[PDB]
Amino acid sequence: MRSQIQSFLKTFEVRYPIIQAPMAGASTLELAATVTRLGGIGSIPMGSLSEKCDAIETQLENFDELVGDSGRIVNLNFFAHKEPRSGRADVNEEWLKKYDKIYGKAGIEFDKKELKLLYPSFRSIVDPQHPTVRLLKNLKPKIVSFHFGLPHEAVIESLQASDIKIFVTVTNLQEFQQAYESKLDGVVLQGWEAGGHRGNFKANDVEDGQLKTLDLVSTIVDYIDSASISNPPFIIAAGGIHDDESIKELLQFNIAAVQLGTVWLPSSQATISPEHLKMFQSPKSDTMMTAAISGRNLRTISTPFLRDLHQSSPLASIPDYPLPYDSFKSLANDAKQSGKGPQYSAFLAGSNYHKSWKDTRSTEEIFSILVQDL
Ligand SMILES: Cc1cc2nc3c(=O)[nH]c(=O)nc-3n(C[C@H](O)[C@H](O)[C@H](O)COP(=O)(O)O)c2cc1C
Repeated sequence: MRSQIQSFLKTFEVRYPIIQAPMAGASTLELAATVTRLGGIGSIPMGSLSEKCDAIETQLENFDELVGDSGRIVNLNFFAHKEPRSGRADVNEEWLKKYDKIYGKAGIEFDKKELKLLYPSFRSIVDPQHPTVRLLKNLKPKIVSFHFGLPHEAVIESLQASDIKIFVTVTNLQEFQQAYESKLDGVVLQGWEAGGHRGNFKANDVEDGQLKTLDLVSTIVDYIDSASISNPPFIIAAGGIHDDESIKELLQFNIAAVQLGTVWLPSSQATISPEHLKMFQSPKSDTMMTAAISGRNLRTISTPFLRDLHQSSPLASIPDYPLPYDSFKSLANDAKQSGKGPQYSAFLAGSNYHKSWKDTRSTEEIFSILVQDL
């Protein structure tokens, strides 16, 4: 296929084919505004905000104040997973007992009586008249992206009628075809290497092919060429992309742009713990993919506690996402407070985090290093 770079730059009014990945709990408004100012596209993780439309608007307005204008060259990102299933009282209760014991072994008092739901899914917005949909249509960000699946097509179509470009993470060719059939404007091809949660549509799918970002891009682009598909969405690659070499290799597939998460995590505009940062500076451990933290497969740097949590948790025993994240977050908090701290924390990062420290904490320097040849 022909290179999509120029079309992407013109459509989004940007200089460089670079998207800073939305990262719940790690990216900030400041990081996003800075990357948009530098000439890429900043992103705001709003996955928890589907029924909090005031927060959507406030955050966007604070971003506009940081950028200096209301151009809204931004990606607003939401979660569209399946909601946790009813009928799971047995599994859920056993998971609480599990955590009771974890607290006991940590020597932390345990109070928790139920796994609470941290946030709903955008998939539960079935009505195009819902206030969140009306709001996004009014706000007109350049992009609204979805992770974990798609909301109903009536909702997609309504957002598109306001000029917003809609993106979805895909992890395999069948997911790409789903996105094509639903007339998405963009797909983010997420490799197995990617840090944070994997955006496969079936949670923890046992048959996931685990394609590396290069392999996924090659598969998708070959399908487009071979089958003669004439109007493909923008193709964005994400997962393990850490330097100008990595970028160029993927751009040679004639895709639109790259989306990078982990490389920003050392910036002083990101919010990671001193222990997480130390891991970038002196990498000792590999990463691993686990569903035992949140209920859905995510990639983190490996630690003794996270390996324990992972191996102790047969898939059939893990409550649906995001129910285990409530137990995990409450532990990490309770640990932090009662003065144990980060042995119990997560360290989200992709499998090239060990090549991602560039001896700077400056977003601008990191950005310059990435875009040198563009
Ligand atoms: C700390 C962290 C948090 C993340 N949170 C989200 C999120 O809130 N929404 C989302 O769509 N993707 C999220 N992701 C995934 C990124 O969109 C992207 O797929 C990933 O960063 C790409 O791989 P890389 O980290 O190796 O660059 C997150 C990734 C990381 C590392």
